[PDB]
Amino acid sequence: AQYEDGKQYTTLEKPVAGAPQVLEFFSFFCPHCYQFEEVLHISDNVKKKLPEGVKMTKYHVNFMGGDLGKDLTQAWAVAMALGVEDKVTVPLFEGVQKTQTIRSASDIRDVFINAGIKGEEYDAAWNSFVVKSLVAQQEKAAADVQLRGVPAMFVNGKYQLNPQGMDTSNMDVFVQQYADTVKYLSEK
Repeated sequence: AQYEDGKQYTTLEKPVAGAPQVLEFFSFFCPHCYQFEEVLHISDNVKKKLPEGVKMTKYHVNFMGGDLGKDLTQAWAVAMALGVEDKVTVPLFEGVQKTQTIRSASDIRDVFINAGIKGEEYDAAWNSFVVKSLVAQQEKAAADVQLRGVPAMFVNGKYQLNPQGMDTSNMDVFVQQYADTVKYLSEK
């Protein structure tokens, strides 16, 4: 076929029920994740080829960057709770990987302040049990698919994108292959 199991995607031999339709995992410490966000705009190009109404989920992971890795998972929970993902994603990526000015939870917090989230509102979210359950959800979703590397995308809890099996000579061609594959899996 044109799309083959083990080629553009792999199948989970242990499918995950009740899973989000399009589930993406990343880490702010993850170098391909930086590219996926800043250079390729994967998430956005996938959305543009999915129907309207199809919900897309993106979660942070703990297994990179030790203590600061976990802080970032909690900060992403804050971002999701406040709906400010599109305001902090880029400065968090650049703070960790480009300027390397993010070295503590206080430095993460600074990114949110600079993006215009008020201190009171950030600290309250950070310490809230809504955010605690949002952290729980991120951990549970990664554990369900026994996640050991990022970036990762899962469709309907049963297919996993395999970007290693796409051409990378052209960046634009790579992104559309990736997006078209998601659409195909979506329709499967």
